[PDB]
Amino acid sequence: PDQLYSTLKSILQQVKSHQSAWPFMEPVKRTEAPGYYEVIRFPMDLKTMSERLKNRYYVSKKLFMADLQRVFTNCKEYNPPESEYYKCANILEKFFFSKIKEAGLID
Ligand SMILES: CN1Cc2ccccc2C1=O
Repeated sequence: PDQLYSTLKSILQQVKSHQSAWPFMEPVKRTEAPGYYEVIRFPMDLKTMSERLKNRYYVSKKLFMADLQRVFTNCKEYNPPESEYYKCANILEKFFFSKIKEAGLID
């Protein structure tokens, strides 16, 4: 209940503090990304996730992991594989899986 909240908040904070998190900190701007919102149907970012967390949306580990996973998969679908964004996604995704395992969210 509140142990879930505290674990998620800690995980989410560590992810947001990571050096490769900078591309994901806020919603993608239509302005900077031609045809993003036609192709990416469930956009996600770490600011929206902070809100969802604060709003007590993450009642299960699955809902949290789906959202954060979506951040990475959206990025990898949209961007070229050797783009800096794609590289950041995979670095931070590694970090993400490391932290969820460390906390026994993958039980
Ligand atoms: C994760 N991001 C951030 C961003 C900014 C501009 C264009 C694409 C992206 C993207 O996939």
